[PDB]
Amino acid sequence: ELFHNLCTQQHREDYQLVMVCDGDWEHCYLPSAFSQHKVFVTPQAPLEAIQAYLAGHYRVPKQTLSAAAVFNDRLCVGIVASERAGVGKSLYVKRLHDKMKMQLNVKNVPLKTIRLIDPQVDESRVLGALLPFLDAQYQKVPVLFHLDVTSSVQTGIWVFLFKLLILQYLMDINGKMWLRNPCHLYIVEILERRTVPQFSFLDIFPKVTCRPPKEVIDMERSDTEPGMDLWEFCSETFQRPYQYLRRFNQNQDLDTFQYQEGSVEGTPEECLQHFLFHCGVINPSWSELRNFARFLNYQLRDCEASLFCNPSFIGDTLRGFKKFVVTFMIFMARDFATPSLHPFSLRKRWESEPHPYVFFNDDHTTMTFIGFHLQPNINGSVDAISHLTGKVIKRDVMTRDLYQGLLLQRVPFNVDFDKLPRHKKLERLCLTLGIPQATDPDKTYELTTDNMLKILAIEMRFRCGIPVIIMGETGCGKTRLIKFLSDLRRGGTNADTIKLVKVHGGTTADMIYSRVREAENVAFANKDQHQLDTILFFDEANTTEAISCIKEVLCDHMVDGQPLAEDSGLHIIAACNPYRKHSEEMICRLESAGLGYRVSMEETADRLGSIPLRQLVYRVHALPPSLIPLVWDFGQLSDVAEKLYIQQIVQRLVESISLDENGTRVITEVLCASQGFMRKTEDECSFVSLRDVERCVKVFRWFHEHSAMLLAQLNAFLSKSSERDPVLWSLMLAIGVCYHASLEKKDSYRKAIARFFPKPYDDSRLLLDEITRAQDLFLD
Ligand SMILES: Nc1ncnc2c1ncn2[C@@H]1O[C@H](COP(=O)(O)OP(=O)(O)OP(=O)(O)O)[C@@H](O)[C@H]1O
Ligand SMILES: [Mg+2]
Repeated sequence: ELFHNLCTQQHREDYQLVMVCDGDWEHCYLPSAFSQHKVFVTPQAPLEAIQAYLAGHYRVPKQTLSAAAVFNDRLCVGIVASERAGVGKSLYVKRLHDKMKMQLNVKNVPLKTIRLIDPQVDESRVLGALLPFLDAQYQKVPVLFHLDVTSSVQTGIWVFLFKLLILQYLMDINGKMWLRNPCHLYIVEILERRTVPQFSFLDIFPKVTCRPPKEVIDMERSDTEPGMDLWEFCSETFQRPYQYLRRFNQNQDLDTFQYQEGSVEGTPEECLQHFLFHCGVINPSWSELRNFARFLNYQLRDCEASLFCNPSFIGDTLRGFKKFVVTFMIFMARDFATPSLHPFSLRKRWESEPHPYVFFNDDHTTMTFIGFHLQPNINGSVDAISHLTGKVIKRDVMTRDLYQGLLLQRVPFNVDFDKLPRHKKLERLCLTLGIPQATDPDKTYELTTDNMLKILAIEMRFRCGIPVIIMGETGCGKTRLIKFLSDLRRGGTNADTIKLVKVHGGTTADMIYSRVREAENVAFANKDQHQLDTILFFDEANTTEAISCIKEVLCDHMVDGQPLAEDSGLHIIAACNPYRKHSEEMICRLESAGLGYRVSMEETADRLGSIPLRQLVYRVHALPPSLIPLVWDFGQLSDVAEKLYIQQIVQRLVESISLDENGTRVITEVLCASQGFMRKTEDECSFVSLRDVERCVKVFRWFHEHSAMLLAQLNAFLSKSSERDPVLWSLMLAIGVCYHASLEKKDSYRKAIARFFPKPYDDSRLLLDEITRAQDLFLD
């Protein structure tokens, strides 16, 4: 309407106007109105021409003091891209900032970092973050803007980059406006979202492609295809493992070798070759390789500080100790470095692999051996065997001379932590962790070898600096283990050494940032007062898209672009729920419930790509690909452990209400049978946890409390239509509420459960009868 009206009025009679539409949607209003005007010579340019055009426009003149000076050829815009995660995009921007601080002679060169976490790009948040810089001091001073477009972003990215980088502008509801100044550099950190034409939109831009180690060796210098950073290669993390490995592979004697601080040897290429050979991953990222290096460095450092490697002090009975240490630790790293996950490419199990751990205790005089035993063979060599089955885990980890020597040193080989007493377990565990006192915080937490190994894994990751991301079902033991460890390290002190955040779909980035900053203050306080490390724990973190913020906290070690303060003692753990899909029968039952769903699986926008989330047992969003190599399974809750927790709950009830042992037995057996049946019945129940047993016990307790009145009213009601144990009766009604009602195959459940009930109540019919009578009484 307005176009036609203006054309009727005194206007530009040579106006140049263009409209552009998506052919699939072209049937709509504005393309329809001008269909006659449809232009059939669609303008196009080859990618190289657009590249040269934008590169010319981005090029900052030499006279202009610009952050661009560091970038390729004074381009005030750059894209840093990777086909996968953790290959040096943020590192590249860091080094760019540093080089800018070196070159530009400026007292301060601001870095602004912006995280785009929302699936649909929020340009108003970007504008809000940039507006502080509208001040004039910045208009003639270099500033670097780093915009990280996390994996969480799915839509709005190309439009946003077009407007900001090309149109040089952003604008909001109120009317305040951002102008992209050429004196400032813009770098976009993005993962190449390859799925679409012969060229990706990002290619139009000055791009840096950061490459992984294997691509760095194979393909290779340039600033648009960086290799191994020299500060990292010259860092202790790479150099100690590199020097040790360099000697190891050549079969040199390490009996004398000791890494001298600040030393640097070899070349980036040889270091990468050795790391990739031993790493265990075929095409690792740089993060996986640093985690490998960081682990091997920490443990080799502790070995160097130990007495078994001190100036001899033991003669030569320990010849080959460092050779053994390097071999074993390269094997041990397999658990910490290697991924455990391989639309639903995200799954594996904990019991699938051994966890042979060796630790150097903070006393620098003892070692801890867990998860494996040493067995001598006829060939004079010593092998690593599974402590459970005795099967060989790794052959020739050491020679028999070193085994006998280490025995003479009282090193605790072949220890069976499952047969040890409680306090001996606590002593070994605390010594390994570096705790002086075996202050047992929970006698019901069973310190089995597996749980101790889990604790020690979390500990090593805390020590070296590998992020801790654990995957497990609800009630598999994560929160109790973390609590146990926090309490053990606390040692009775009155301190808040652990903060637990229960993450939900509504957990926003600002909530995570605030929680982390609060935990950081709390940790500074705790370390000052009590000298205790602090844990922050995110449970159900994948449940939110703000999980990308959690990635920043775990991997990037930052908070909304601001860095985390080391010297805090704050450790972060994240627990992610698993990625499972409901069975097809179960999805049928769900789609058939009532009038069915309001939206079909096709029309949904709530999905994990191909999968609607309602078809997932857990509403979980996709993991940032950087966290994928780090997630390790906590393990499934064993039948023995389930029964033990049920027994603990029923006994807690016994003390609360003074039941007998017969009722305890029956309640335990019926709760176990109920959980078993619901687990087997994958067509009606996909989710089973101990929270359901707590709920059923709560209901049982409620029925037991009221049982006097309910049984009186029941006898009266039934007399109107002219004996019972309160415990078995309340159990039956609790079972009714928790399991029997939601079910469709109620009869099979009652048949299974009845067998555990004492006579004469061991009948499915009596069970249904009592449930019916109680329902009637409640209607009456
Ligand atoms: N030469 C190297 N190149 C890249 N990363 C390296 C190198 N040497 C060590 N690293 C480690 O790899 C990690 C790379 O993290 P970085 O912030 O670059 O990841 P990223 O490129 O942001 O990936 P994503 O955005 O997917 O997390 C750093 O923590 C760094 O310590
Ligand atoms: Mg990054």
